[PDB]
Amino acid sequence: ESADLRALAKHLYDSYIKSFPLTKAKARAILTGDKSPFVIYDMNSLMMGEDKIKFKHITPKEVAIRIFQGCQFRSVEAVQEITEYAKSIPGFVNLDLNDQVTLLKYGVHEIIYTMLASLMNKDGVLISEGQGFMTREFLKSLRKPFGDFMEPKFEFAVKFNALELDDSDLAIFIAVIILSGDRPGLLNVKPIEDIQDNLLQALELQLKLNHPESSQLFAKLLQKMTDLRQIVTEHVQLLQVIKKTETPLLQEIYK
Amino acid sequence: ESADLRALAKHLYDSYIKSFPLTKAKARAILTGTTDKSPFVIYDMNSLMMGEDKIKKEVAIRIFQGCQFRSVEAVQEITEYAKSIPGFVNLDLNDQVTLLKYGVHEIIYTMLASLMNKDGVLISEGQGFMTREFLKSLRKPFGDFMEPKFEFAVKFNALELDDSDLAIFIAVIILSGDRPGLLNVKPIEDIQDNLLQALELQLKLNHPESSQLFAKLLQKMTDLRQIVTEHVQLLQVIKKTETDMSLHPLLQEIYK
Ligand SMILES: CCN(CC)c1ccc2c(N(C)CCOc3ccc(C[C@@H]4SC(=O)NC4=O)cc3)cc(=O)oc2c1
Repeated sequence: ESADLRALAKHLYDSYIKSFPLTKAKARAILTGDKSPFVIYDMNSLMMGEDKIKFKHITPKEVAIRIFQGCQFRSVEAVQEITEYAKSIPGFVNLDLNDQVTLLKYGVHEIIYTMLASLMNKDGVLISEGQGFMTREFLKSLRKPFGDFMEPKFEFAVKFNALELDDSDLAIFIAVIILSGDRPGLLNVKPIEDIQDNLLQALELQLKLNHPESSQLFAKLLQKMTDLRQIVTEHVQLLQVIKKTETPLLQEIYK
Repeated sequence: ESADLRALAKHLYDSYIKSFPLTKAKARAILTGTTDKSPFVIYDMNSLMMGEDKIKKEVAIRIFQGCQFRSVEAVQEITEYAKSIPGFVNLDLNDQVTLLKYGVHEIIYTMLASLMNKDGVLISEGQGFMTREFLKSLRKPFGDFMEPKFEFAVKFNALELDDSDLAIFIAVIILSGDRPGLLNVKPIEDIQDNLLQALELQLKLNHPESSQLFAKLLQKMTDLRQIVTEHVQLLQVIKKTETDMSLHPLLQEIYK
């Protein structure tokens, strides 16, 4: 029944709103234009912005490093939101406890870069709950190998953002990403796929009603899972390279 | 209109059959095992020597070269099939080249799954069957050349697509708007949109009791890219350890 699928759509939207304080709607208002965010385009802007915004990741040590570490701090925050949001997906909490951990472990990066797109345009990214805008050109300009940390995520955001998904679409797509049966170490795939099948049915009905003239948007969206897993792959490949530049309770909080 | 999409599905299924001599339906009849189509089985170096006589240098290299000559033949069939896709041949010629360059290996591993089960692979048009084990036991670096394709084929094959479903799926793969260097993305995407609509109607009619097959099949495209990626890594190893080992110019140009 449609009524069922719409019920599931609204349920996930309502929970997405409660879990994620900076929404796409909010992020779009801010990026296009009353209270312009503080812009970091250069080093002397950044050094002013630390003294203007009360950044939560700063401690008592070169700039590129401190910016990268700040991205880690936010990702750990975003893991807790996505965790909480996942518990609202019907059937999720009833899975085997290890598979809940396994799906979250392998799902959070995909969802991070998806939701990052909501805060991005060709020109930069909203930081610190949209209090800041860091320009793509000052990110691009950092020392090797941090210089093009974000460049992949920008290219992926620009192409994602062409689909014009809104928050009520992303709520369901994020749910589909968490419930992937192809994650390694899953003990009981069947119920995971049963819930993902229902999430895809809802995602299909939501795209058809919310975007009635965007042909095959469902298919184009699923195609973007490919660009997600590729961004993620080559992100770990930039990490494993950090462990050959980056020359202890902190280390633990992040891993 | 479903009538236009059914027409396009039949068009594509008819070209597929004209273009690929060894279909999935034929490959399955050989594997499940009729008197008239029993293949010769290579499971060790003894049986390899014997088979090299009944079917028609070190073994690892001879096999790898064989897979290469077989990709080169497959590129020719995929090229012929591509020309049959309404609109392909009307695109900018540079984009035709770029769509074949990136699509061909994703199609080769899709269609190689048709010839595979969890024990081995059909070779020489189904006259031979070479066991997963035998291919695993090859000296490094060729030992693990075939495993990732086997792993992908096991999982692809559980969708139980027949040739009519595959003919549309490989059309979707060729008409991919996101290939690097594409001059004119939008005309490819309008072809792909229509192919996607055709695949979606095909899967619901041919597999009515297989929930969200369409979305399961489109996620497989991530598994294909990974096969291609691992393989290029494996080739750059081979080119250093095996300096006496020829590479077919046509695949060298595809790998550039
Ligand atoms: C005397 C040669 N001989 C006996 C020893 C054989 C041996 C085997 C095969 C064979 N096999 C085993 C299937 C393996 O399938 C593959 C594997 C990989 C590719 C991709 C290629 S490899 C590369 O570097 N670049 C590519 O694009 C394509 C197909 C089929 C066949 O038709 O003939 C055969 C002959």
